[PDB]
Amino acid sequence: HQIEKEMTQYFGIQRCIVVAGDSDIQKKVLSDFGDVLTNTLNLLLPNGENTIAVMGGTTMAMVAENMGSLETEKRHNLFVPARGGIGEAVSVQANSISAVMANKTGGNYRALYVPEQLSRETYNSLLQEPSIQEVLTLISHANCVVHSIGRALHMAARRKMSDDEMVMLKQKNAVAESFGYFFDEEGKVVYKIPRIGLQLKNLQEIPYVVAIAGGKTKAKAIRAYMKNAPKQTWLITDEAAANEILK
Repeated sequence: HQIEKEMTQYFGIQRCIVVAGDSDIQKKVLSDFGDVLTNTLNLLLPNGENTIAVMGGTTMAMVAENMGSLETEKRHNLFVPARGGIGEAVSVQANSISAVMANKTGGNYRALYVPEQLSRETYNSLLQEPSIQEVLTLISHANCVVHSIGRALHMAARRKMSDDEMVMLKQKNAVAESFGYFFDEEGKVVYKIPRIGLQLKNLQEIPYVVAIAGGKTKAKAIRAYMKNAPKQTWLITDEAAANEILK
């Protein structure tokens, strides 16, 4: 509680949940993040039709695998990726996280059928597809977003970004990534990839925003991204990250 209070005040956000342990060294912590996200969305998501836009990555893949039921007679949740064209592998791409979350929670998903790596030709063509437009529109009306925060250079390498981009990110001292934006330690956006889906500016208007990121290794990235995160953000993290941030 005390540490959670200190974290919320440090960032000026709504709520921080600090899970026992260190997700760098303890696999159960990521499973615990699943439990916590389930409880958090059960509390936050109203009855009716909700659209939850999600990012991928290793944290989110594990969170998704460890979710519990959210669907009811009166509450129907749809999961969609927050972005296309991110460059992840299938095991951790946002489409995959959406499908798993839908399965584990009793909800539904709609994949955005945009390759994770794609060409200008493919992009223009897909934008004229009513099916693609339909999913982009669903994403634009999301009332919930769930994401992790990446360590910038690690993300750039994993996503097989171009040599020029990697070198550019190093020299602009990129620290954090989120939604395909890269942030330096001052919280400044130093680079962004071409956008397919959510705009950073529009996060501010989404009622339910949940960032999930843990481990001492992520303390710097968490600090850099959270500087300009929407004030309504709930941060799910662990003791290892919190202790490092608050030292």
